[PDB]
Amino acid sequence: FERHVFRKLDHTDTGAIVTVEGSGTMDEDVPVINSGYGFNPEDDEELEVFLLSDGSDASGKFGVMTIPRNKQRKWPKKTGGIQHPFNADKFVQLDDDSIWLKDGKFTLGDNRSLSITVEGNNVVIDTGGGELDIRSSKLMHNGVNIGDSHVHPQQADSDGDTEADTDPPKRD
Amino acid sequence: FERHVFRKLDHTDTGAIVTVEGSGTMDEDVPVINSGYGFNPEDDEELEVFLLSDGSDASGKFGVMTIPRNKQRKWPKKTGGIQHPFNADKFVQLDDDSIWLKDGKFTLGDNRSLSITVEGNNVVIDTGGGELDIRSSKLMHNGVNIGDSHVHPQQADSDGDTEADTDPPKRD
Amino acid sequence: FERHVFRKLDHTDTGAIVTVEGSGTMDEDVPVINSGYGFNPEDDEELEVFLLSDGSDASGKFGVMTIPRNKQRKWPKKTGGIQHPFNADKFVQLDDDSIWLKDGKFTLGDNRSLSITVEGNNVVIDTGGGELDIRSSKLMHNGVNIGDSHVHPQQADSDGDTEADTDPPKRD
Repeated sequence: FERHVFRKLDHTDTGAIVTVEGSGTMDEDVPVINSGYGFNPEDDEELEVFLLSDGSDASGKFGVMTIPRNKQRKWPKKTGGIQHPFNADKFVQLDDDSIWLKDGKFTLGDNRSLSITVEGNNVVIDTGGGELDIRSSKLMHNGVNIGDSHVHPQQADSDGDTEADTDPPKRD
Repeated sequence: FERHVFRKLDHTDTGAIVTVEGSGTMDEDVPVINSGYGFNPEDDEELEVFLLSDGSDASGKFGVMTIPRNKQRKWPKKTGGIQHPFNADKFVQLDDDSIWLKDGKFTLGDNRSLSITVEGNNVVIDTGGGELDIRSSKLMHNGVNIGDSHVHPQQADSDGDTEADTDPPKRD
Repeated sequence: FERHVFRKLDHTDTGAIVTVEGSGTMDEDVPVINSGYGFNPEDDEELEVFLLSDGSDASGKFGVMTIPRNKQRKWPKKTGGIQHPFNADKFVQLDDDSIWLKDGKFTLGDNRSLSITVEGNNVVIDTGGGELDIRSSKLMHNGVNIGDSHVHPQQADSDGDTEADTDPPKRD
């Protein structure tokens, strides 16, 4: 077990190659362990990379990258999750109340087409890349039918001849 | 390498101070390797904490906190993801069918304003924060246009006179 | 410290037990430390599993599983997250631009009832016959009110001439 500090990370076919100081430990270190979480920090950024030696052989040293210590989120009690490796306020939380995500902009899909924003507590859903079709038995807004089964009542006309509720939305 | 049990965890500027028993290995075993996933367990939990010493130096020790042994989910074949640290029901799964999130409630945004729930197969989308605005070339419920371009057919009045299709929704 | 390949993973009450190919080092091995992220690979998969021993005692030794490196994602600079352990294009990214999820299908809830798709930007939201109820001070589409507070102007009767706007959508 030994301790060194990160400078440079490069990609290859079978993992990531890093140079982590501690003298010129190696220009191209043996690939790093992922275990599910990985990131690509910028060149020469504060963070530390522990190296584990295969047996006692100095020829093999797997790194264990860690989030920068200035940027570790102080999670609340009985909570956990993952976070942006360079900021403590863009994270994902799985709690006893609800699956909580925090960020100033949300996106989904292959090409980030489905974009959702919660700016100022409002809702701005943007999917301008195509059509929007919803399936649901009976739709509301504030508990009032606004979907495919609503009808608009009429009122008195110029001749005073009252009318009834109009027909539902047209079918193409 | 050595194994230990968890006693108490408190936050710190550049890590997480933890007591791990083992005859009191240290009142604050400051280092806690953070590779993306972390949590703040309650005092005196069943989970087991391993300690790793920098080289052979017994002064420096790094902890590797683990999910409690008695609360580990049994994932299905060809699946993986992160889970609620203290329960096997609230989790996230990335599979060959769909990005699956399981929980009894859903919240988003900076202050959980955008709240979504899925109870008893139903859908309850709450955005009490404020206004809701959607951008899309269409809005079709069950495949029927109810968006900004729908229009209502009209029927005969008390005078027997038939009108034409209604105008689109009023524009502010 | 040693390094080996994965052979077969079996579930058990105390955790997940995996047998590796260290000359049959153990058919019923010490479990895989579950630091949040875990997965259940198919039998005889190519991935590689390390193994550490509690102290120098060879009787007990924990292993740490790694994502197979032929399916390792090459994250962009200033980015990180978790991925599908068997594919590099099914992942979640927490960036400095937006919380990004990539997948051909999206599901939520206890039983995947709330299903969302973003195929070709053609947003398709399916609730499996559920009751979609939305709460918001004002619902809009393309910047036009189509919610619970929209009204429809109408046309001129035949011998009845003009008339006022319609009533709001019918209540239940």
